[PDB]
Amino acid sequence: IISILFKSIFEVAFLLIQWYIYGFSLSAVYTCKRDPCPHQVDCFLSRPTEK
Amino acid sequence: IISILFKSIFEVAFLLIQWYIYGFSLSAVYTCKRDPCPHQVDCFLSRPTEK
Ligand SMILES: CCCCCCCCCCCCCC
Ligand SMILES: CCCCCCCCCCCCCC
Ligand SMILES: CCCCCCCCCCCCCC
Ligand SMILES: CCCCCCCCCCCCCC
Ligand SMILES: CCCCCCCCCCCCCC
Ligand SMILES: CCCCCCCCCCCCCC
Repeated sequence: IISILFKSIFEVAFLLIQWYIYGFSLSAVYTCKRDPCPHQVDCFLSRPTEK
Repeated sequence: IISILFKSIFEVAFLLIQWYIYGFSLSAVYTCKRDPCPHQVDCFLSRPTEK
């Protein structure tokens, strides 16, 4: 029983973490505002739809 | 008299136009926000202090 409970707990925890960090989709264009980049810059991902 | 008046008028008009457009100094770094440039970009002048 403990093993089954822990399996479910880990599954739920990983799903929640993924939802918080990324969501469940990826966009083609990303806006970056981190040094040393000046102001904001546009970046482009690889294979967003397939992913 | 008319010629002297017009000389002075033209001088004042040109000074006012220059003050409105540029001022009386130039900075080394310029911020550009015009298409097709994305977001804002930084540009650098030539010989700002001498000018
Ligand atoms: C000797 C008892 C073995 C049964 C273990 C079932 C519980 C496993 C919990 C896993 C916790 C996470 C470890 C990385
Ligand atoms: C089963 C794995 C648990 C891992 C817990 C780690 C938490 C990750 C950090 C949470 C977000 C921090 C944002 C500052
Ligand atoms: C069993 C439920 C499966 C449906 C999950 C749908 C998640 C939302 C995905 C939205 C993607 C839209 C394309 C950008
Ligand atoms: C025949 C009279 C000549 C005297 C002319 C003095 C006035 C000049 C006015 C200039 C106006 C701007 C012309 C471009
Ligand atoms: C003696 C020369 C007179 C020239 C007058 C031209 C005015 C210049 C335009 C004024 C600024 C327009 C901002 C939209
Ligand atoms: C007769 C008065 C002459 C003084 C004019 C000064 C104009 C202001 C210039 C400021 C430049 C400061 C360096 C960026």
